[PDB]
Amino acid sequence: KWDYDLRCGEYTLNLNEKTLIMGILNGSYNEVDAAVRHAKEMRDEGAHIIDIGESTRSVEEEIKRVVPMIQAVSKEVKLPISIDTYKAEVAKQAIEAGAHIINDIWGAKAEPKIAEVAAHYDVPIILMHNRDNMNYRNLMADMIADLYDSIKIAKDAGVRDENIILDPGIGFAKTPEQNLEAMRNLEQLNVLGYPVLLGTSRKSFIGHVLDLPVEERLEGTGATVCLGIEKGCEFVRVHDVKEMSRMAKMMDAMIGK
Amino acid sequence: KWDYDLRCGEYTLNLNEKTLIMGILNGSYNEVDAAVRHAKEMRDEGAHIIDIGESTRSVEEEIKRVVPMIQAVSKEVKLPISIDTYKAEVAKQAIEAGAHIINDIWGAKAEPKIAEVAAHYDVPIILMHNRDNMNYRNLMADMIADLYDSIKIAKDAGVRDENIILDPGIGFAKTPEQNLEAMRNLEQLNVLGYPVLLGTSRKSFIGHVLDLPVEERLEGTGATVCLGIEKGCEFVRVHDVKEMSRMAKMMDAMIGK
Ligand SMILES: Nc1nnc(N)c2[nH]cnc12
Ligand SMILES: Nc1nnc(N)c2[nH]cnc12
Repeated sequence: KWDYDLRCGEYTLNLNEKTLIMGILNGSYNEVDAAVRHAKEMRDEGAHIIDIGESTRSVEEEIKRVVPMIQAVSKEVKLPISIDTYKAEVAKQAIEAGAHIINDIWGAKAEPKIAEVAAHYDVPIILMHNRDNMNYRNLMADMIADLYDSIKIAKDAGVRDENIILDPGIGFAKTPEQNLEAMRNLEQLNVLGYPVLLGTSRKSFIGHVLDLPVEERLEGTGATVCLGIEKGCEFVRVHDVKEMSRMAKMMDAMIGK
Repeated sequence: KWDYDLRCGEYTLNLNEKTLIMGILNGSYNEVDAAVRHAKEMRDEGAHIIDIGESTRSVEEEIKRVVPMIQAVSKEVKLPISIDTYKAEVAKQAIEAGAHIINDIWGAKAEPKIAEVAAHYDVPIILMHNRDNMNYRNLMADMIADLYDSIKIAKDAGVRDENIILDPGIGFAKTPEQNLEAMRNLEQLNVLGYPVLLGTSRKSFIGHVLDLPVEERLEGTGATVCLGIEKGCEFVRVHDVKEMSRMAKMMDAMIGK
């Protein structure tokens, strides 16, 4: 049991009742309208949070791209919005524009000032494992270490524990077998005592294992998400929200959550 | 590691390389032809064994229904065939007609003479947990006990250990929460030291949890099959073979098998 709640301005995410789903989102009128449509579609079929992200596969632009997105969806889909950036000034504008959770693929390493931004608005922050290189003495030990330096940065910045989520960053700075192997030892991040988000939606190593292009990776995302939840993580971040919402309630039922 | 092989007349199923998939099969010309088509389709998309079954949801008929089915598919799809009966004389005819594995939903309780039939042809037998009633002092303890009486019957009948597979019989003589709870403690059957088959394909308690009719239970079958494999079982028996074959290779990759 957690004994606290994920508070997010207007919204609250109890963390015991069920595994929380994060829907990935794919300033003119056409974009802001395919996005409100799509955010709506995700609220409709199980999502618990919308993640508005650059595709990762200039600063002034990110604001311009993303601020409009948030204004609309927050005003139109009543769910907490997470902003997927690693730039501070961007994140600044986004909560400022309406978004409630941060979500940083550089776990405060790339832009330390971001963490302060969190402390400041009291917004939960996701800290993802990542590194400019990828050679490890020992994978699991080494990523638990790294994550711990993120937390350190968060904390020295003023961020309360209760606002801290970790993510093993499956997909980044990782060989295909390395990804798999983190997958096998997900349980270990548990010992740091924070809620964990898993993010594995149609990543390349599913491709690698199954031999299958992005739009054929829905069953592999499946397997990751289950073996995820059964190693006890608190959110999954995914593209295919109808299907994952259902594998989640199933796992929940079975592992009894 | 197992140190033996599942030998099946002409075919051999190594049990370490991967989780083995069992495709469920759904004497005129039309039936024997929808069945060869469908058996073929399953060989094509991942199955490792075909299971030819009465739908369970007179003796002389079962032979007549099922003997033709086997003759054709064994002659046409080159894979080992399991016959899903609990009658002895039926099973008799089926291996006799060509089928290689037995598969008994009454774990030798309903018709003890069946076990002898196995000893006799040396065909691997699946023994499923089941009971004419369903009130337990203690579920897991009680089903491990029951299974143990099946094995006893098998052994006293001459059946070699290496031909013995167990199945927790999720779906039978079980309340919805009871099913779930067996699901959570699958690992326990492991201590009896035989290969386990899980059989949960679109069963009712997925319906119960997810609230969803048989043709909408593919993601829930998913969850069962993963949490299955991650609790270490050796086959899954399923309807939707494209999709499960893929969640299986994924799990395999991740748990490293
Ligand atoms: N691309 C991503 N952005 N934010 C996250 N939190 C992720 N986890 C796994 N992949 C990602
Ligand atoms: N209906 C079934 N027949 N044979 C099996 N082995 C099963 N396991 C779960 N359901 C079944």
